[PDB]
Amino acid sequence: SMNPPPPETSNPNKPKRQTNQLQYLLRVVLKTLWKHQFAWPFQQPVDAVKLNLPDYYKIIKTPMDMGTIKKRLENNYYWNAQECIQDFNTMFTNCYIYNKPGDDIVLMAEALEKLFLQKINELPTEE
Ligand SMILES: Cc1sc2c(c1C)[C@@H](c1ccc(Cl)cc1)N[C@@H](CC(=O)NC[C@]13C[C@H]4C[C@H](C[C@H](C4)C1)C3)c1nnc(C)n1-2
Repeated sequence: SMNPPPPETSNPNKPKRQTNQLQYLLRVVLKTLWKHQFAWPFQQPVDAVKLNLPDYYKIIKTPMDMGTIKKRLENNYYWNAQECIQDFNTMFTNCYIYNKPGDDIVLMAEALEKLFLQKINELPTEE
């Protein structure tokens, strides 16, 4: 069995900038979800080899995890907040697509997604 390479977190060809919205996404949103008791399955790519999930990367074609998001934010990989918000929504969506309702990992994603929603509701206006 083999894992795919992870999503890129560095690419000099990609336009990027610092925004106050991206600063919020690191200092408030990522920091809140990372420290949560349910963060740990989401803090690095799914290891489909060690978890014995040989179908995972047949069903999940756009993988994403908060380890990737954290490096993207710390490396200033994004152009705008919408790109980073899309990564969070991909991560949650992938968990719901692969798993079934009421599975423990779905309850964990739901608890993280509720905090995510509460924090991005107060995303600051761009300066
Ligand atoms: C490190 C990761 S990543 C990750 C899991 C783990 C352990 C993780 C997980 C699981 C439980 C907790 Cl508390 C927590 C997490 N889940 C995986 C998906 C997965 O293994 N599915 C297989 C089954 C796991 C269980 C339940 C069903 C019946 C049995 C036993 C097999 C399905 C997964 N998906 N998305 C992500 C992200 N994960």
